[PDB]
Amino acid sequence: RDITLLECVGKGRYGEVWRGSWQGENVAVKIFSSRDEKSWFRETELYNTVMLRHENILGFIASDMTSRHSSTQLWLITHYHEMGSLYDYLQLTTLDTVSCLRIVLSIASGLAHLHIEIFGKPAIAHRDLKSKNILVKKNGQCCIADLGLAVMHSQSTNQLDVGNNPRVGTKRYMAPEVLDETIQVDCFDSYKRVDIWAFGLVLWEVARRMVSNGIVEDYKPPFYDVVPNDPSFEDMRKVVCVDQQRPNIPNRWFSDPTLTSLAKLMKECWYQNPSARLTALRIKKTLTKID
Amino acid sequence: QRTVARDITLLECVGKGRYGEVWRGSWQGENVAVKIFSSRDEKSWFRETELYNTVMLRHENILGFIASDMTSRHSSTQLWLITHYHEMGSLYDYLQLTTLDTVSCLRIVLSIASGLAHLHIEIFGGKPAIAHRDLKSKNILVKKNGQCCIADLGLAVMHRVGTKRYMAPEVLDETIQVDCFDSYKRVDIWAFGLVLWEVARRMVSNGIVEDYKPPFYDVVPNDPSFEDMRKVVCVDQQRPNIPNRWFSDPTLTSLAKLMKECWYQNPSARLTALRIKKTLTKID
Ligand SMILES: COc1cc(-c2cncc(-c3ccc(C4CCN(C)CC4)cc3)c2C)cc(OC)c1OC
Ligand SMILES: COc1cc(-c2cncc(-c3ccc(C4CCN(C)CC4)cc3)c2C)cc(OC)c1OC
Ligand SMILES: COc1cc(-c2cncc(-c3ccc(C4CCN(C)CC4)cc3)c2C)cc(OC)c1OC
Ligand SMILES: COc1cc(-c2cncc(-c3ccc(C4CCN(C)CC4)cc3)c2C)cc(OC)c1OC
Repeated sequence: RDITLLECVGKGRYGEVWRGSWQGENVAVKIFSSRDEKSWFRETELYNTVMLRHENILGFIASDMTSRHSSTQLWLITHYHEMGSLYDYLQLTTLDTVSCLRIVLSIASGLAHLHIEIFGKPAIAHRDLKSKNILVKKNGQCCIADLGLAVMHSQSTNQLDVGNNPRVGTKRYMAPEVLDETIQVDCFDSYKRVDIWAFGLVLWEVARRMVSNGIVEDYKPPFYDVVPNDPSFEDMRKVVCVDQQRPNIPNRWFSDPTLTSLAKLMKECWYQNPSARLTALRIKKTLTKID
Repeated sequence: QRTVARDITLLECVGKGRYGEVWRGSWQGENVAVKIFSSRDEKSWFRETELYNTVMLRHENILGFIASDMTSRHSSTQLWLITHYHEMGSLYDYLQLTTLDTVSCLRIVLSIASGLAHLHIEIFGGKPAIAHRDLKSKNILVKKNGQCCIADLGLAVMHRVGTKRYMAPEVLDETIQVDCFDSYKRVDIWAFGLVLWEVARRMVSNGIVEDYKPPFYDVVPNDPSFEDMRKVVCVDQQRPNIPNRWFSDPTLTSLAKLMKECWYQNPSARLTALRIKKTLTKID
């Protein structure tokens, strides 16, 4: 059960993540901020589900809440992915067709796994999908991380579990209905459609790094060109809801059949009408067909 | 950077039920109690963990929290709750063999009242108000200093069903106002009154003591049904017998009055935990 904390690989308002050693193997140890205690508990409820386990979902090892006197620590222990997040990976590396499709199909596979109920594992909507919440594995596939905001639904019992977490999604990735706060809060389909919007943005971030005809774009986050650094909720609402902005499709993509197919797919994630957006299953099937 | 010693040696099993098991364990020399939950009772681990993630209760008469642990296994999730270890065991265990004097009886019941009032009271700045919902002598531990602490917040409510033998009449007749937090406090007070009866029987006066018996031992079977309890408590309106010998002893006379005021059919007539404490501080 003993763990050695070896180096900090991330620190923010969320808390910190450490590379640690456990029985000679690297593990990731997240120490939550007290400010985010409700994410720790939610992530623990989600990882209680044995049938959540999947090659494209960050592997769970343990969760602990420890306390003496008035001090509490909140720990999550997972698999460790040395290559880091997709956000990290894309900064420095360009992609060929095979690697670009492998990445985006693996994320689609993880998301369809979350969204589809197993009769068990409830249907799950993530609510904070972004490139920092995706890890790159040594086999070139990715896995989805951070289930602290997740919503669960059971079709068998008609039960929607939205949890108790005042945390909201990463502002840059928020869907129009999240930014204008018109999202139907008691509708499970609404949360799936928020994930699809964010998936489209991650598809765009990845596709920019795929080389075609000797051309590639630099890594940029969604809406880099239209909002201030460290954008506020209102900054995002302006560009997405008032200005109706969507990420620009570089014209060089239209010379490449793969990037042309991906541009089509990301536009079907970005409809202002949530019910028009593709399902995660349809995205997975479309990416399985694209060459 | 730092070693995080998580190894707990499980040394002996001190409890096995439908809930799972409790073990005496060791962490880094320190004695701990480890409750390993059955799959049947996972929601009790989640509720106690959610409560402690909301408010880190620290009180001499509340079983001391150390850790909640979830570990992924091949094909299951393992759920452990780690607490302080009280080697003298539960009040239920303790009363079977031990008799009490006036000072030890009062110290036991005032320590319980103290833990219960701590749960019940909202503190601003603090803690939400908490009702226990399964108070009984098996959920109270005896400490070496003669005070008790309250255990098991798996059914707690902040502002599984309770043990049937200890259910208040409004729970048995399903009239409890479930939207009203004070209703849950009044259910705990009923159960406290039954625990006070269990303890008072074991207090010696004029060379006499009663044998340990659970509440309603004379009118319901072992593992009484909901119906068995409803008929006794709601339809016939029976209450535990106060033996004549108590009325020769000023302490037991005062405790009989106190437990009567926990057992009113009308929940709003019952004493509060704070008023029980004050009454107990004025006895002897
Ligand atoms: C979970 O339980 C037990 C834990 C420990 C334990 C082990 N290492 C470190 C600590 C610790 C050090 C420092 C801080 C604080 C102090 C300053 N503050 C402003 C912020 C940080 C908190 C915690 C503890 C408490 C020991 C125990 O028993 C001896 C425990 O009980 C079984
Ligand atoms: C998103 O969320 C969670 C992630 C992880 C996690 C797991 N493997 C590896 C990592 C990682 C390692 C290394 C880097 C490098 C990248 C580039 N380099 C310049 C700096 C550092 C980045 C990331 C992480 C962060 C664990 C979590 O919990 C334990 C997470 O929370 C659920
Ligand atoms: C994850 O799991 C378990 C962990 C432990 C445990 C073991 N050593 C040290 C610790 C510790 C406490 C507190 C800090 C502080 C230091 C100061 N800083 C400002 C904040 C952090 C660091 C380390 C813990 C919590 C025990 C366990 O069992 C008794 C665990 O398993 C349930
Ligand atoms: C009620 O609930 C919980 C209780 C405890 C707990 C804590 N200290 C000591 C005990 C204990 C030790 C020893 C004996 C007996 C063994 C044989 N003989 C009769 C002598 C004595 C009984 C009891 C327990 C059971 C821990 C819990 O969680 C970790 C509990 O759940 C919240």
